[PDB]
Amino acid sequence: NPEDVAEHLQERLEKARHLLLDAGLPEEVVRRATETFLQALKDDPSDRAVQDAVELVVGLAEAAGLLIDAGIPASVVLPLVERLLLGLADDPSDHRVRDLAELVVGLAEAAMLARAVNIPSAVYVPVVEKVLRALLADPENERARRAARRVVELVLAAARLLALGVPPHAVADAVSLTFRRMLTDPDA
Amino acid sequence: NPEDVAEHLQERLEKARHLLLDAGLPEEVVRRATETFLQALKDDPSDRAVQDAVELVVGLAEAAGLLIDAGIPASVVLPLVERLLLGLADDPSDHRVRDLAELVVGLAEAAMLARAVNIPSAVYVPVVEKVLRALLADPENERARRAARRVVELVLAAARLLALGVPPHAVADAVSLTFRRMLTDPDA
Amino acid sequence: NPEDVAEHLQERLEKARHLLLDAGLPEEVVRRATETFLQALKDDPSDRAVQDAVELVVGLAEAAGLLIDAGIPASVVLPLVERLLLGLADDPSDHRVRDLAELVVGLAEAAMLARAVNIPSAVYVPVVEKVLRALLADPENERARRAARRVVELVLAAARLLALGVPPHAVADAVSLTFRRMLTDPDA
Amino acid sequence: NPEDVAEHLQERLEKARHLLLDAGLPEEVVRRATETFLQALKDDPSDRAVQDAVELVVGLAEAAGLLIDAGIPASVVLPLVERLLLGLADDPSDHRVRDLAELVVGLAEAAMLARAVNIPSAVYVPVVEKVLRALLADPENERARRAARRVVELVLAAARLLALGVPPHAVADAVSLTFRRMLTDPDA
Amino acid sequence: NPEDVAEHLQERLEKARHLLLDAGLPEEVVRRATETFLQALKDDPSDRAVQDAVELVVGLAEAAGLLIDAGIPASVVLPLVERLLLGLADDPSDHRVRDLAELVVGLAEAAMLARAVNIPSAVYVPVVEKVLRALLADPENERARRAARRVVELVLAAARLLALGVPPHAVADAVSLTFRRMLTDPDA
Amino acid sequence: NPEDVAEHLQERLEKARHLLLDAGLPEEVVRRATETFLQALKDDPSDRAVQDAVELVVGLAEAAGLLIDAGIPASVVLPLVERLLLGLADDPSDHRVRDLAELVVGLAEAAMLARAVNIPSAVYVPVVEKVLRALLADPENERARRAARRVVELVLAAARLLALGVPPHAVADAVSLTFRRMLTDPDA
Ligand SMILES: [Zn+2]
Ligand SMILES: [Zn+2]
Ligand SMILES: [Zn+2]
Ligand SMILES: [Zn+2]
Ligand SMILES: [Zn+2]
Ligand SMILES: [Zn+2]
Ligand SMILES: [Zn+2]
Ligand SMILES: [Zn+2]
Ligand SMILES: [Zn+2]
Ligand SMILES: [Zn+2]
Ligand SMILES: [Zn+2]
Ligand SMILES: [Zn+2]
Repeated sequence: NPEDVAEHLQERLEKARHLLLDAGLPEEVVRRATETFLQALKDDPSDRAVQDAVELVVGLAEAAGLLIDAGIPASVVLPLVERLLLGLADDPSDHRVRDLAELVVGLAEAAMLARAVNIPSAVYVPVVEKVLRALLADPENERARRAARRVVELVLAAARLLALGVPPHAVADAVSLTFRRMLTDPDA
Repeated sequence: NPEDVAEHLQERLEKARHLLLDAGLPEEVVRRATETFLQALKDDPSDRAVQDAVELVVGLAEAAGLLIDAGIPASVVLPLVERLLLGLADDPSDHRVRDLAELVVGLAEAAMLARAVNIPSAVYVPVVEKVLRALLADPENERARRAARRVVELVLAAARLLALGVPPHAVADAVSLTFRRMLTDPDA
Repeated sequence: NPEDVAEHLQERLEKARHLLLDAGLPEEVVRRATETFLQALKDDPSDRAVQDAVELVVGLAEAAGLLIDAGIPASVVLPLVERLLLGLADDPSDHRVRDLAELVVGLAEAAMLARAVNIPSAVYVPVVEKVLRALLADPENERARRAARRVVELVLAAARLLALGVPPHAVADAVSLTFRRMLTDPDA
Repeated sequence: NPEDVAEHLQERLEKARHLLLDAGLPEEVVRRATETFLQALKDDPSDRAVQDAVELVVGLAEAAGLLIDAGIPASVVLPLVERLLLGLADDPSDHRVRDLAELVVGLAEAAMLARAVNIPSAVYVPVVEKVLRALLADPENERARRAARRVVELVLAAARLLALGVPPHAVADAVSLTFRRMLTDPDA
Repeated sequence: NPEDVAEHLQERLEKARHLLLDAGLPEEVVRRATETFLQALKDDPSDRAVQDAVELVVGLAEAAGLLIDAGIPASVVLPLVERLLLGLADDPSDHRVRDLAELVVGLAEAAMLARAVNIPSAVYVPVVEKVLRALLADPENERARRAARRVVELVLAAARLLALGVPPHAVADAVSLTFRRMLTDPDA
Repeated sequence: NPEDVAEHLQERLEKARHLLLDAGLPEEVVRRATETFLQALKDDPSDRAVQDAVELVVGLAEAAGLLIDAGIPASVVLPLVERLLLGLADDPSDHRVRDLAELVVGLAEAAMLARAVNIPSAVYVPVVEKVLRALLADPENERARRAARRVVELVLAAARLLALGVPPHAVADAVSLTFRRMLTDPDA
């Protein structure tokens, strides 16, 4: 129910504020964004756009911590998460900002799944770092968005290869070669 | 349960709309097809044909994005996906249309798996482009369907070679040679 | 778990029925065999012989399509698959019938892998055609079974040569010479 | 309601005292912490920090038992839980102590979920043992906290792989390889 | 209120006597235990130990019926419940006896919840049978108590995996694998 | 993981039993060896010697079939495989028996690769027949072991010549001459 989802999203928003504060974001930005989203939920709980924006905010709060723990420096994750949070707070129905937020959440999920499929950190951390740096440079750059989507597709293809019956070692070797090639060649 | 599957398919159908809207398809066609399928699910949730058609529609929605990201131009993917969507909307139990939709989804999956196997893009993108152009020319052409099925079988054979113990580099070399020959000669 | 494997096998059996109908088998034979196997699974899910027979049936359903797409005429594949399906349906624990079914599945897998190894179709399709014709002539002929097993071993030896470090072109040339000689001389 | 939550937390605190006594902690420490927290709840039921501290105390009481049952020796779990209990009792609003308690509760949950995922005990018990030993050595060590968070993320990624459609056996194999590498190298 | 709890426990004790008589326990033992507990409640209603013992007795009365219906033979449940009832009647404040009674009640609840999460009976009934046989052999055996606690934790981890978003089929498959391994290997 | 390897080796041992029964070995010997090895795996899964012996047994099970298909009579292969199986079953850590089993598996692999290299059967079958007859005569004869190792090295040198760039026909001619010389003179 829209009111029930609103209450659950307020709880998850408090948790997201805690996670963002622990990650390293400034207190003022987190406070402003969380207050704006909480007020938006309180005034119109039935609003779908606010609910989707809050879901994306919680996803980003988790993703920032996952990406910082993975190895990507906090000098490229924190500014990107700050800009995404501000953009979501301003216009909760700005399509490009939501697309970028889901791109970052998918990148964090792919980075956490590449470890599970036993891909070394030294081959996949550089690629995610490059993609995040390119996204931080110009948010509207289509090539960086394509690269992020291709990294997610590579991790999903590794999962599909595992499902097909290939031993985990062969899958890890092949996808590590693919990541090494993607480090230099864009269309690889 | 048929009603539970209907609800899950409604959610996946909404997600498939966005992705189709994101890909570049016209808004009117996507709206028409999605509304028709949602109404079909709502009236008769237990209908198996509608459920299979919705599954194929979601698969095509993901496949269009994967194929466009791979490198195949949107001038050959979008018309084909539009035709398949319209055919599925009209008759959700037209066997040839479902076969073609499954062929396109399998081609997208094969193109995504060829990257994980570390096959260069310049040798497999032309082959998928040619196959999709032949399919767009005449949907009932048996040679194009056979070529698509053979591409999928080649990717699966590369996976089987990886499982047999061949190093990934040798597998990539052999399958790249096979793709190069398939570019020129049909039965290659 | 035997019941879980049984349920998965019913799903794969429906898929196998679809594939066999697509291949060109008569509807009546496919319906009879599939209903018999489904009933056998439902009555005694824990039965190992029924599960093995259903696995062989799914393998044969895939193998028929692979062999028809490869180039072998449907006048030698469809009768053989029909006879194997009927034999499996009658006695799911007839050792010779299961051996022949695994021989056909292995022949299809070898034909699929010879393309990845980059062996031309014109050298390996005639040999598989001859082996399948000999098998269709007399199922109990030991020479035809030996020839099928030797074709599978030749493709596996090509994979082993690829693994040893021989370049793919040299492997293709040597195994093509071997296939050319196997066309004429039996112990080649 | 704050008073209702206070009553429920008093009941759970009695249960947690029983669990801690059964685990092997000294009677005096458990008694001291429990009476301090009960008095804090009684004087100011509406206090949020006391409620969060009591929730963490109950979580730790269950976590100690789960970790001891899993195989981790009581010589590394009991001192850590004792220190965490004393720290929570002293300052119920010390951010680092709550973070460490949440890390230990998450480690216990990950250890209990790795068994359900069907991960062998000999590959994950050593890693949790090493992480807990590092945490007991220096509580403020960031590397140990990062390692605990990475173990939790690995278990969650295994769950995500199960949700994607990979068979449980392949998931177990891949995540077991990841655990084996994490045993030796820190960023694995 | 202690007197109100005493009255409610007298009613539940009559119900528990009915359930124990239905299960198959001898009339004399049930009569003796119920009369002793009823007299203890009547003389000192405010006594906490008697109330806890009566609660455990009602739990055991339900647990015996649940375990017998589950499939575990009455030759291993009835002697264990008889010994537990006699021990509770003799000293209602014997810590080990209450711990064993709670272990049996938790085992019954785990066996009841394993069916809800769709785990086949043939994989979990043998494990509970083995645990109960080991407990009947030597009540003070720590390995059997650890095994019972681990079975309860496995069912709770299955519930947590359901809560995380894994489909019920994958959860059932993974926990069934875990149960099959627990059948042989004690630390599985 | 040792338990995972034990389970995989149990499955491969069942497959090896099937292959050995198909080859022509007596049922009693195959059953005895297989049950002994299965029990050894079950009691101590972590044992390395048992795992190596099971791997050698599977290799021998495949090698017997390959050698019989190649043309070598079953009167010299089946007794040798029987003796090797019994020796491995008795002491799974007897160095000489493992060396002889590895020699036979290598001879089968060399005979399989000599066909791919396109060496006629009439020049290499007699040499393998003579080597296997000498090995069956006296297992500890060093000359027969040296001859088997030299056959394997000749096939590997043919593969190396193919890798160097020599045309396959010249390689086949040179190695056929070498095999003809080896037929008569021992150090040829
Ligand atoms: Zn709610
Ligand atoms: Zn549902
Ligand atoms: Zn979008
Ligand atoms: Zn299942
Ligand atoms: Zn079809
Ligand atoms: Zn209440
Ligand atoms: Zn914190
Ligand atoms: Zn009352
Ligand atoms: Zn009754
Ligand atoms: Zn206790
Ligand atoms: Zn495994
Ligand atoms: Zn057989």
